[PDB]
Amino acid sequence: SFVKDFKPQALGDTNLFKPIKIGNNELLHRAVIPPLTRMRALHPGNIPNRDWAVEYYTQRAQRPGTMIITEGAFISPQAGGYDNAPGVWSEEQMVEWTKIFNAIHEKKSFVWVQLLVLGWAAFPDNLARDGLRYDSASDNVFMDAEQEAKAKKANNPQHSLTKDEIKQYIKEYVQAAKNSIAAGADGVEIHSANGYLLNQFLDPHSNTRTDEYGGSIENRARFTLEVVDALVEAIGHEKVGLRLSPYGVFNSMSGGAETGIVAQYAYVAGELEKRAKAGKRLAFVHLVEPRVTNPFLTEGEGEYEGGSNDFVYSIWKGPVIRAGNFALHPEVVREEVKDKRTLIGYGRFFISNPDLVDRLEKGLPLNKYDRDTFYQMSAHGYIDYPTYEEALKLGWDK
Ligand SMILES: Cc1cc2nc3c(=O)[nH]c(=O)nc-3n(C[C@H](O)[C@H](O)[C@H](O)COP(=O)(O)O)c2cc1C
Ligand SMILES: C=C(C)[C@@H]1CC=C(C)C(=O)C1
Ligand SMILES: [Cl-]
Ligand SMILES: [Mg+2]
Ligand SMILES: [Mg+2]
Ligand code: NA
Ligand code: NA
Repeated sequence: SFVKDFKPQALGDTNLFKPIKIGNNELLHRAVIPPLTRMRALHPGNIPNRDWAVEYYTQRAQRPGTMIITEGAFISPQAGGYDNAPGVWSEEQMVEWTKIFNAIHEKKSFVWVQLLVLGWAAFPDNLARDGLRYDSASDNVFMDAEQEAKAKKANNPQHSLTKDEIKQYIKEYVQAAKNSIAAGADGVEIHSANGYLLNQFLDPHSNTRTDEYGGSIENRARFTLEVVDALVEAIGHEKVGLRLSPYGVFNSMSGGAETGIVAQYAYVAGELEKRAKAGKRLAFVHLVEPRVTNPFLTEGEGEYEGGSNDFVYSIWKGPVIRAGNFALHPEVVREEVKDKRTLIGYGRFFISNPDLVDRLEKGLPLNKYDRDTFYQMSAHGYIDYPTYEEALKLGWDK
């Protein structure tokens, strides 16, 4: 069905439909597919889904010149811990990614691989089964009681990374980025948001370290910036973006309750701008809005009103992708895109609307999404959401 009560607005007369260059890519509009974990990768080996993933991405690439950021992809076994999320470390994985990238490119769209490292969000029992550590910044603060208990039961208690282990992750980020580019991706996005490992370092709740990787703003940002620098060196700043969620509370991050949170993220933005002014500007910064502090909650819930991401624009002078509850709020998008370096990520409604871009341009009804199949091992709720035309034929206008 279409979303009931939604009053669409045609956005074709806004900058959402003005072209913009991101990295090497000439986007034809500024509606971005943000990274969306869908859990269709197959076990063993975290293999992108051999049956459906090409079709899923092909569908969502259908509007020419669309920027697509992939679902988070694990950079190594140790970075993982969900059996049905894909990786980008193995030949068998890259065989499938190559097909996906080729398909997106045939539709004249673009694809950026999100590089994911889970830290304390991983399942410790999966990791123990595979002989892997359960990692985070610290060893004395835990995501939640259930995770702590799972880790203990698995004889895999949460481990605070050594500097050498941080370096090993950086090596893996580098190789994952290389793999991505070699397989044909247009770039990579470093996931430093939503309470995964890099965010666990950024945030003073989760990072209680007293070495150079914690205990101050500069130190908490060090790992994220080392990954940035390593990837810029390896594949070029024009092929690297960074995702941050300053106000996020998902995965037990602090959000606005931490009075130092804006300073922490301002520091990161500043360091990116410093690199940019010195000749190495990242392709983009991707921000999750305080509009959605937890993407597991229905649109409108978990909105933080005590903060704005606008501060980033005073600091970072490059492209900014913003995501969070924009599909149902064209009136907000209309205002935000008046800024000429702002792009809009649409997550949940890109799950349910493969032709979302057409619908945004033309002010069409949106397909209701089905949360229950966000993470399912099925084509259903993955590749069988209809285009607007197909929905009319199904009688959804009624
Ligand atoms: C099912 C689902 C999977 C997601 N997977 C990822 C992910 O892999 N990486 C990431 O950075 N964000 C992920 N997100 C967060 C989204 O990219 C996006 O920021 C969020 O859904 C808010 O935007 P929306 O209101 O347009 O959905 C996910 C969100 C959902 C609902
Ligand atoms: C629905 C979410 C909370 C997403 C699930 C997986 C990843 C990698 C996120 O960044 C958040
Ligand atoms: Cl799992
Ligand atoms: Mg210990
Ligand atoms: Mg159902
Ligand atoms: Na449906
Ligand atoms: Na099938």
